[PDB]
Amino acid sequence: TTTILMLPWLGYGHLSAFLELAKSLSRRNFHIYFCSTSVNLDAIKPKLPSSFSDSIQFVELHLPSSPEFPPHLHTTNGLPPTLMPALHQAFSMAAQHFESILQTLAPHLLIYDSLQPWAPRVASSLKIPAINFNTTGVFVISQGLHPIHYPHSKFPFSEFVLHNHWKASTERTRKRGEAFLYCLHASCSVILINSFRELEGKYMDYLSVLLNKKVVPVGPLVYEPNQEDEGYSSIKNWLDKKEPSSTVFVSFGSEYFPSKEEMEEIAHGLEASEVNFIWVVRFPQEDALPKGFLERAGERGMVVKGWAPQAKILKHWSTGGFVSHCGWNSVMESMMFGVPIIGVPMHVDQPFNAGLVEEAGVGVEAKRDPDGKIQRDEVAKLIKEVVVEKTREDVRKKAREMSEILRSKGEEKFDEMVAEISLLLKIEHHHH
Amino acid sequence: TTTILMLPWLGYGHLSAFLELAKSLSRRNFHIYFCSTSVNLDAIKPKLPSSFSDSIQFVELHLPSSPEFPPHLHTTNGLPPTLMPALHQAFSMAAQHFESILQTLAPHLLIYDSLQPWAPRVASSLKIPAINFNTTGVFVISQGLHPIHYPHSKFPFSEFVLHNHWKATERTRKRGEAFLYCLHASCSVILINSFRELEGKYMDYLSVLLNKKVVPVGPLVYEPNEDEGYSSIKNWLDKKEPSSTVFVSFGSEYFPSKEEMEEIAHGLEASEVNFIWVVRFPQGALPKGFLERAGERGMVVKGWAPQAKILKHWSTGGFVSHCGWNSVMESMMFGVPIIGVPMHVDQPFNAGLVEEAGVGVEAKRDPDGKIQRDEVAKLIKEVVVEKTREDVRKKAREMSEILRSKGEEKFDEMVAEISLLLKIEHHH
Ligand SMILES: O=c1ccn([C@@H]2O[C@H](COP(=O)(O)OP(=O)(O)O)[C@@H](O)[C@H]2O)c(=O)[nH]1
Ligand SMILES: O=c1ccn([C@@H]2O[C@H](COP(=O)(O)OP(=O)(O)O)[C@@H](O)[C@H]2O)c(=O)[nH]1
Repeated sequence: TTTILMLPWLGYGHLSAFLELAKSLSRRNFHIYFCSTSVNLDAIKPKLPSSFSDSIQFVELHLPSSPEFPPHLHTTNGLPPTLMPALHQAFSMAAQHFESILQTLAPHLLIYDSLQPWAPRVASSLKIPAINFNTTGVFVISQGLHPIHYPHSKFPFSEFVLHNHWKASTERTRKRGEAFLYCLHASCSVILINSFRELEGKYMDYLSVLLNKKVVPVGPLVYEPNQEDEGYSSIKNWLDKKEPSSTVFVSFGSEYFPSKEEMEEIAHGLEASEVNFIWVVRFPQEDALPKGFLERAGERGMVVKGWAPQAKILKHWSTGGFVSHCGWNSVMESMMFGVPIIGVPMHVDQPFNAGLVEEAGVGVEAKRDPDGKIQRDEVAKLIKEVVVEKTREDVRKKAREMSEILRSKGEEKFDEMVAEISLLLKIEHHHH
Repeated sequence: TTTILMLPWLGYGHLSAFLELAKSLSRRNFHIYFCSTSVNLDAIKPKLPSSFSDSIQFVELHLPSSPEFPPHLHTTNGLPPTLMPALHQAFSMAAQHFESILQTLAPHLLIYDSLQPWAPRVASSLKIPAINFNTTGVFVISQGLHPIHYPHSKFPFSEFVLHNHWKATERTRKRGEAFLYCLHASCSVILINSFRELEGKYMDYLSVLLNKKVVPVGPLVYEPNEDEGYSSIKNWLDKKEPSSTVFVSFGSEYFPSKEEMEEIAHGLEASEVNFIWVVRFPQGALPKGFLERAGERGMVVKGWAPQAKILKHWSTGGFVSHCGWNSVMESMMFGVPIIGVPMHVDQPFNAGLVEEAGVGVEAKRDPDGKIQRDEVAKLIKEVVVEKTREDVRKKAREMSEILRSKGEEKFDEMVAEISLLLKIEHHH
């Protein structure tokens, strides 16, 4: 009877994190209007069981469309990188439809993602409380805000150094302005963040000071797969043949297409390691591999095209490593399932995520050269040490300990969020 | 706000399972009146975080008391077996106070344990829906109800055979309960503290046996955060090698005989395993040189121990248990193989369940029904000291992984059933 409209950013990782939060809120008696573009809603629907049909309603947000930019392309998932400016521009023009949705549905609360300036603002003009759910980690945000207040001083609690490659406009201009966003309401005085104290507790305390905001951990939000084959049955038979802890899963996410040069280094490092591997290779919605590489690999390697059951593969006992771009959800999934990460970060928050994995001791990062390039030798050495020869038992011990901590978490994970939301509603009700 | 009054039986294990269910219900916006005797309410209160103070309220049930049978004895936890007659009798006399509580609180729903026949009768008189929560396993009940309808036919899905020792007032009441009638939505469904991976077939059979919907809510395992008592135990365990130590406990309601204790002690000593043994005495023992010989390998804790914390310690590789249900659930959740030494009541069935599942082993009693030191020593060496029963250790890890993987969906079926029955019975 208390309704919440949830608005993820367009992007599969954001959609997944919001959906898991939606399920918890639905179980706690909130009615959820889960709002996204049709293609994203369709992509995420397999993960919502029929049990939620009454409580979580999928609500379509309409973006401007054209015959060459139809609604199927209204997502970052597999989007050609050049079409990305159109996606932000079309999303920029979806505010009027969003306003119509809010006026009609009249939700008691809005939970919104961090790439929609208009979303809280539209909610505000209709006197609807709104709260920010940040689907990614704490470490990156605190590192972003720390220079503002301390241009000369050292970042506390970490020895991480950003590589010069990442250290080196319209979105950047937008992000900087967002650092100085004001708050005169209860709803904007707290944020929900998809992390947990055993990994980021010090950073969460620091972030709250930097923001003057309550920081509520609600994570990690890891989707647990069930018993349609998206190729698992074929893959499960292949994995069953392998030795325990002998295989690496290779993925670079739902939004990034590695360069021909980058994938050459990844493939050569994979071949030199002599590891088993399942590599998901994607093309905008082999010809990108070194010649003879898949033949030289033979049955040691399997390439899955387009999409793979990532969570299921990570849970298989043959999997001993995750060569990953270190997108937050993949990092959270690997930690939940106890698979050590061999980090190959690409852009955005991923280098920060790789550093976090490295200090925690659960995984390792393949360092780039001074010119910012992937190194096949570094890729080969880490897979040999972590997976093939298992000379990094410290990393494997830390990963298992971390998994046990994460598995140990129960429904208390959401208690602080529930208490804050109830306060939010009671306060804003009086001031309308 | 929908209000539920929960009435566990007076055993600590029943209190623990009810409290975990109460937390699940509280998080789903039900107000909980948690009702039991003062001694029991005080006993479990440390496991209830302060955040639940608003949503879970402890409501005292008064049993008749005398100077020699004071309220601190109104529990089966540590009770002298010679006072069980008095405990059951006083419990029966508390029915009038229960009615006064229900009349005042007027809960929307009563969740009652399967040991209090007056509780559903008081509830029916006050027009309060009441649903049965069974804290223990499915297997024992289906095993109890199968001969009624199928004499001359063996139990359909198990190769378990009860030992003669166990085949050799309460039973009279229990037998009548098998035929109790249901004419209401509240009695048409029962919540049980189990999970289909271990008892799925038995649940389906029990549903037919009872003509009732069986809703699994388990396993309900308390995950821990004396408080300083662990500090001494943790230091000792930290010196041990990984998976080198057995925890030994026989529960809150049974005191093994001197002969039983000696067989267990000699089995431990011969095995040469590291061990933590909780030895307790009734409210208000070992071979002569046992501890001296054991030395650093052996530690005895008196009265009560932090079972869950010890079981999660990496040094712990085995649990010698009496096989009470909650202890079995905890061992499976934490991946510790059970070395079963069942004593009485439902424990033999639970031990048989553990063995067939493959997560643990059962120490067999001799033809006269006695504990055998040789059997105890053999199993511990096979499972803990010399890990030759790797099939058992593998199955235990798999089971813990299954249990740890379970999430909030565990309670969806219960919540739907409660919603339905309340709406149905409201109309009448
Ligand atoms: O072949 C694939 C690729 C990705 N994923 C899932 O898609 C999400 C990716 O989110 P993440 O934050 O890891 O990275 P992003 O795509 O946002 O860069 C994760 O849940 C992955 O498990 C998947 O199931 N199969
Ligand atoms: O020294 C002890 C003995 C028991 N327990 C707890 O008490 C419960 C035992 O319940 P069970 O159903 O296994 O046996 P019962 O006492 O009912 O026979 C479990 O939570 C144990 O972890 C404990 O904490 N410390």
